[PDB]
Amino acid sequence: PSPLMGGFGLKHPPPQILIKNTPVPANPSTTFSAAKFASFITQYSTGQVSVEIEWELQKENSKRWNPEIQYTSNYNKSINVDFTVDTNGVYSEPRPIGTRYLTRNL
Amino acid sequence: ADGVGNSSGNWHCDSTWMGDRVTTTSTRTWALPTYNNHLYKQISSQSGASNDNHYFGYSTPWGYFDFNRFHCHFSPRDWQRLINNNWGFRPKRLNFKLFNIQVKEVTQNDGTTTIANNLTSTVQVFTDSEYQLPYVLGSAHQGCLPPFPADVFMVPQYGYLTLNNGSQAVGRSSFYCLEYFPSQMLRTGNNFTFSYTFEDVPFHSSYAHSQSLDRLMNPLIDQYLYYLSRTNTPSGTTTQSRLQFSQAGASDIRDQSRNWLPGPCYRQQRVSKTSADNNNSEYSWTGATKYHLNGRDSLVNPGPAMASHKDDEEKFFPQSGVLIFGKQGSEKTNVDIEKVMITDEEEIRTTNPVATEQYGSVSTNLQRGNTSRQAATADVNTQGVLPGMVWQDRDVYLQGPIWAKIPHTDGHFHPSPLMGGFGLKHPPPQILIKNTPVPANPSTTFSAAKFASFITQYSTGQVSVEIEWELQKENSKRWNPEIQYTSNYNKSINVDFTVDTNGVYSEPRPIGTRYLTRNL
Amino acid sequence: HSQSLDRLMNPLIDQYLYYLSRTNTPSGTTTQSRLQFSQAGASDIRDQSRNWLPGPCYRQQRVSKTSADNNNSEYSWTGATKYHLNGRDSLVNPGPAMASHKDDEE
Repeated sequence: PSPLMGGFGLKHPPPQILIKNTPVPANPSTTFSAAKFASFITQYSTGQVSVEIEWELQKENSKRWNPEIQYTSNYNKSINVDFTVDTNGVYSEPRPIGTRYLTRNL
Repeated sequence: ADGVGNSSGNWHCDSTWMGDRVTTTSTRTWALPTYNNHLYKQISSQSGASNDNHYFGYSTPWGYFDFNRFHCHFSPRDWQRLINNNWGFRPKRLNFKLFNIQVKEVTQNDGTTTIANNLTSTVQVFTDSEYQLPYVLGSAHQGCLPPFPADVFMVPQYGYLTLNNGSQAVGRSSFYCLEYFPSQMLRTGNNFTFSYTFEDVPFHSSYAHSQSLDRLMNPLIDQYLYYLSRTNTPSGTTTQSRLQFSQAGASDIRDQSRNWLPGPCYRQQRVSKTSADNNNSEYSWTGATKYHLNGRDSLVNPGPAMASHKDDEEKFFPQSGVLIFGKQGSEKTNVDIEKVMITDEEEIRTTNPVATEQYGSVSTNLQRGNTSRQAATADVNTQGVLPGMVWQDRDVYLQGPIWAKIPHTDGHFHPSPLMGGFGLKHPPPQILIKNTPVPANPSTTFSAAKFASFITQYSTGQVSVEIEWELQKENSKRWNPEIQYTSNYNKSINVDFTVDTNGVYSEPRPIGTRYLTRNL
Repeated sequence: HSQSLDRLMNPLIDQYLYYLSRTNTPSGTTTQSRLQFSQAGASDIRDQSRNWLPGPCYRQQRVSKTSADNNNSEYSWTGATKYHLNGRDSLVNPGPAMASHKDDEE
């Protein structure tokens, strides 16, 4: 049960966190009406969210002699630096980065 | 308690099943306007009304919180879990909470409606735990907690009726000022709570009898008792009077001696769901079943618990003998039959007489031979309680009421509410809530006239009701499977007891509780 | 009691229960059978669904304190309310507790 899109299969994954604004009714009628409220004060919410994850690492213990392939930035000059913002302050991710750079014997 | 910006409560809407108990908790968002412009107004029936419709009373600026319906606490899945597995249930205790109270000030300048917070205004809340106010709960009134937890509801206005001689009052009529009660004042950040314990009440009969009251015998063995089976014998070419007696068995099972009688009856007119089958006349009142009190006729609705119909007559129902619930979007006046859902009380026909038929027959004269007088009988359209009588109460429904207050009277017989539910001498107290009037700008010169100008404002908040119910577990020993409530597997445009594409919650049909079976 | 058994409701709020209010509708220039249902409020307060019933009754003949208003006959026993026991009639006096008269009939 490893996900086909990639990742860790969890029988009990991190739970869904559901958030919504409590409806605030607008001005009601002075006469009682059994119809459910359909007029509300327009509102939204803003705030900060923090996620902290602890990860366990499996340290490489290779005994190969020659150097390995490593992910690296390209030294040549460029208009924009990779994984930074441009003159519009727009953050971009130039390429997908996997994890399989070190080598291990079968 | 929590000033401005600190929540005074949380959303608790759920149910916990633990053995012989189920605790249902519900939270709703309510809106409370200003009623009567902070005034108490004497109200009465309009001039020209009939004597039966005459009334006198008072309208108060207060509202009240009503949760006297099962849908306010049980989800449809909760109801199905309750009725398919339990032979009975009853309420045990409840907890009530008001929290997250916001007072909003409304202003209107040059055609613009502006709403702003009022952090210093209060709302007055008190519970009538001494039952000193007229108990208007238990009259099947609108304004309850909506069945769907996501719906926002308006708090109904409180009002009561007192003695009236026509549209006028009498000296015995009582007036009640709700500000003469101690109430708790709540700003934004204050919360209200109280706990109530239900008195001991019988378990609701959430079962249908698998035996009939007239079929309680052993069909294999004859009785040792005799009954008069014949009154004459062939004599010559004519007849001669001669009494004969037989022991009753299976072939003459109707003549068997019995120990019990069917419950009391108050006959109702029979109406058919097929329109053409009904009489082409206006008989909703002339043919109605009524009781006479102080010169005024009141409709008997639904009246004593009686079976809606006999075998293979499901299209027939008593004229005012069953609860009729409105479908979603149904109007108030003269809606068609397809706009309403008519309940059925056929599960109690084992012990209760059919509503539209007579209780039985009694003798009216004294038969005698040779002048001769033949024996005569009459239908018993109304039957009071007799010794040895057994009956079942009216069923409760998901949309139906839960309880009612037993009137404070010297005598009463079987104080189960006729609309269905639990009769309580001390029911859950009325919870009265109103916005504290905030005077507008006063005159710089003193005026003894009472204030008539106020700042327009309403309040909104959350209400929580938690009820603990005791369960009577089914202990049946029948072999074949039982009837259970179930959803229909076939495909449909909409799922039952859900929202539609407009997000409108609807309850497609009334659900009773009598699906399991128990022997008589 | 300062309340009547048929006036125990809230006159401001309609009931959610329905009652059969009409049994026919105008059809063409004649009438056609058609059942209709309404929710009871203050205007049709007599049709409201109720939980209780008035106490038991054993009807008595009505006599007036104004002599001329009474029938000119001897009806103290023929019109009397009686119970039959072992072949003898006994007067029911005062009998089950019932109101002497309705409004404005002292």
